[PDB]
Amino acid sequence: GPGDKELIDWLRLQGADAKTIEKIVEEGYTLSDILNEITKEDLRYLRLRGGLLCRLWSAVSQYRRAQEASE
Repeated sequence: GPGDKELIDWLRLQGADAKTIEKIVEEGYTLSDILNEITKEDLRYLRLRGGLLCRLWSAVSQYRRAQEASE
């Protein structure tokens, strides 16, 4: 979909494999959704493997902390 290039590139930077990337894209997640809206429970429901889930959530959490910290 339009704007998935930004999402796909960021997912690959967190070490996501092609099948995982397909799953996330098929749900119509945007990068905005991942950075701002998703919960860890969304990632578990997607059946993400632990390594990627750990990495991805650590990236999302640091982004959110920085935004909130910067106020």
